[PDB]
Amino acid sequence: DDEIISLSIEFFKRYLRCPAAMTVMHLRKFLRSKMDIPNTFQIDVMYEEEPLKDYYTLMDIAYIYTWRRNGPLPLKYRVRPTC
Amino acid sequence: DDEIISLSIEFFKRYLRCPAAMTVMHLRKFLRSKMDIPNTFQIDVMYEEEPLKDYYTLMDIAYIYTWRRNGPLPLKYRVRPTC
Repeated sequence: DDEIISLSIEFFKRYLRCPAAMTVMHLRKFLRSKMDIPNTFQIDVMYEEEPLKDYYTLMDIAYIYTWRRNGPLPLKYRVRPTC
Repeated sequence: DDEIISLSIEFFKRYLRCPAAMTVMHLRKFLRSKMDIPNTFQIDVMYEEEPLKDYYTLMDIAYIYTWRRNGPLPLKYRVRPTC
């Protein structure tokens, strides 16, 4: 979609207006860069307590979690050591 | 003390033989370097669920938590965004 989605992102709060076509993979990469997070760690992007798959678009998230455009889509995130 | 303390460290498992005079501040710095953790984050070193003060020595920890030299001193650690 050619639509803009408003959302927030906090560590398991900054606000974002983004293209709804953007994916979890893109956000993780944005976080990776914003916070300077090394490859020594993994980033889970989550809606509530459940991580999201990397191919999910922000629409998919709104559709899956039946977000009613009441406020920004609340996303959370977290880092784990990788191996 | 001129004594060696055996311990483990895992994210909230690697093993360590260390001088008992070493501090939480030193461990945090070791972790910071080992995992390449940027100043964009803070590191809490913990015994169980409670963080430890940076001046604590590994003895202090053994004395405070009444470790009986049954196995290595189990330490945990965790990262939070700073600000």
